[PDB]
Amino acid sequence: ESADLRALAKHLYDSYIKSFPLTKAKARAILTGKTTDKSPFVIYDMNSLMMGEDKIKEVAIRIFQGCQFRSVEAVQEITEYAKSIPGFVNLDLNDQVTLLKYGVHEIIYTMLASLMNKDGVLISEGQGFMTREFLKSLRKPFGDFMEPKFEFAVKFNALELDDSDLAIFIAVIILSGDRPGLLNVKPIEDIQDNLLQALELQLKLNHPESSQLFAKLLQKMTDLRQIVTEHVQLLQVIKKTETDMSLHPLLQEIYKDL
Ligand SMILES: CCCCCCCCC(=O)O
Ligand SMILES: CCCCCCCCC(=O)O
Repeated sequence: ESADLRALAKHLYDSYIKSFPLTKAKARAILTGKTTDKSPFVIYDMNSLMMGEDKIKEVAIRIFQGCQFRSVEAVQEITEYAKSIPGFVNLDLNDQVTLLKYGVHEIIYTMLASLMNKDGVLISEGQGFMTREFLKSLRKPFGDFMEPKFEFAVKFNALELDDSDLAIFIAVIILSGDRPGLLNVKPIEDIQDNLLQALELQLKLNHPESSQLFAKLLQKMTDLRQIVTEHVQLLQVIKKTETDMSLHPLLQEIYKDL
């Protein structure tokens, strides 16, 4: 019923606020220059990066490892959020692991869009702002790492979704019954059905003007999956070229293998 869907929407949003310290509302307040929030230190070159360390191996590797640490933190936040989705903790333990293993990256890039604009990305809980041009200036293959994410974010941000919309969308992503190696797909699809229903009512009530936003949002999955596929290919290159560079155990378990 409609009231039950509104209740599910409210639960997920409340639960999202508790799991993710830097929301899209806080991120937009920082980027647009609002009084609810302070201005970030901008990193656009090597000098601002060095000063930035004071305010906030080689440069390219150091930045990459910084992104790897934030990814670990994000995985932790997503795992805590997943546990609050009704029915998730009641699923087979191997399926819970499988849903998180494949789901987190898709959620990482969805939530990364909230911290981005066409010019750059908010870093270290919004204290910093690293420019896109600087990240693109990095030596190969590191220069190519964030560019497809910026390309996705520009398109995704045009949908003008808020945190309450994103809370249900990332729940829908987690409960994907088409992940490889799942043992019981039906209770997963059963939860996703209710999540899809809650998302549809949320988008119709929150964005009444925005025609077919529901379909438009579900279409963004292809782009998300593609981002994930490309990202995986890029780490394989690094693994072979930078044999002294170590990847966090949590990330190693998620990445190998997809
Ligand atoms: C809680 C999900 C937030 C995504 C931000 C993680 C950024 C990861 C990266 O720089 O690649
Ligand atoms: C020397 C660290 C360079 C920072 C790379 C980006 C880190 C992302 C973050 O702090 O959220």
